[PDB]
Amino acid sequence: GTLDKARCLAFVHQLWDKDKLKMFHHPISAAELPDYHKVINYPVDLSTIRQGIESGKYDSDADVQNAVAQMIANALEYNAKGTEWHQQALSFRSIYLDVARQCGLSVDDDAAY
Amino acid sequence: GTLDKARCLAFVHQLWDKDKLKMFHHPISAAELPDYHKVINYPVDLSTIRQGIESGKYDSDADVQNAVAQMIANALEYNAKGTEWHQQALSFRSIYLDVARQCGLSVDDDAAY
Ligand SMILES: CCOC(=O)Nc1cc(-c2ccc(C)c(NS(C)(=O)=O)c2)nn2c(C)nnc12
Repeated sequence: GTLDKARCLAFVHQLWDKDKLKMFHHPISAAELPDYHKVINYPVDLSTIRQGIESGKYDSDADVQNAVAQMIANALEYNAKGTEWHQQALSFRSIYLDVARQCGLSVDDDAAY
Repeated sequence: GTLDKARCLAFVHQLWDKDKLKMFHHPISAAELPDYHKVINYPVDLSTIRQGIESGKYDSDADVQNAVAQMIANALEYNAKGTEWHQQALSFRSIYLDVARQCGLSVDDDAAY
């Protein structure tokens, strides 16, 4: 796999604009949610993903997609059913692979979160 | 957030016995599949997960379910659609939470792979 930085930044950018709560824009601090570190082993956010793309940290487009999946899974695990954070996370899970496709990324439909 | 070792081990054992191809029993070695580590960043197998439960490496029942999910995702990514290995992994993705429930574990259906 190759890292297509333009295609990967387009994908993050589309997700950033669809994030109406701005809940995925920045890393979660203990200051914000004191118990978050206790629940979530692999925190990740769209600013951190953009930096990972721009720096070449991700080896492939697939790794960027897996980072977005992880970010969405985190919010579904942490947040109770019915809260706006849980509901936007569910919406993201529903659309993120379509957004990836719409940016020209290859999606493994059977394997994808 | 408590690791329920008996129920997690029971869960791993049920998956072991349902693994007819034995494709999840042991770590994949480069000596058999030299490209495996190139494709798959997060290798995990039922023997490794059993050891992680036994040692208390996993912090929670959720972490054990996520390790099993990653094992299944690995097989769906690595094995081409149409192969018996890809097809068993499709089956496992569709039943692993059902098996977890049969072993008395709680599942997060919205979050789960
Ligand atoms: C019961 C409390 O639950 C939570 O507040 N959960 C979460 C909240 C945020 C979050 C961050 C930053 C902002 C600006 C906001 N926007 S707001 C306060 O208007 O909704 C939200 N992110 N987040 C992520 C990721 N995962 N869970 C959460």
